[PDB]
Amino acid sequence: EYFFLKIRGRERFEMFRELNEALELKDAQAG
Amino acid sequence: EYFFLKIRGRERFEMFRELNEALELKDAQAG
Amino acid sequence: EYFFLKIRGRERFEMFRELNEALELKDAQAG
Amino acid sequence: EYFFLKIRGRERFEMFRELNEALELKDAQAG
Repeated sequence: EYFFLKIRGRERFEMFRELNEALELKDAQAG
Repeated sequence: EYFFLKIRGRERFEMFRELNEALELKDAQAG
Repeated sequence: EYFFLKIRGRERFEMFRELNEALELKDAQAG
Repeated sequence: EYFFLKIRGRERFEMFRELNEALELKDAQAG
């Protein structure tokens, strides 16, 4: 549970940031 | 630069983990 | 302007399939 | 397997395009 991950790239973060927020919303909307 | 990103999930993390390692490889092939 | 992309792989396509469905549902929330 | 997906997003497509080319390059080195 919970796996910290650091990346030297703000660009990749923006991507993973959208995938993380988009993946969490699917669970709340889908259940 | 280094931006932390708490990823809770084996698949989700594996995604950003594979995307991070895959993105770094492109730099070697491209420049 | 549609850009057909022949995804080679069940996992690869499944990935973009989840990113496409999540990006489409997320866009509805914004505008 | 070869799947066919139609992406109506310039940015979204570029993502899967970079993810498919990056995931295909890493798979070639292993497989």
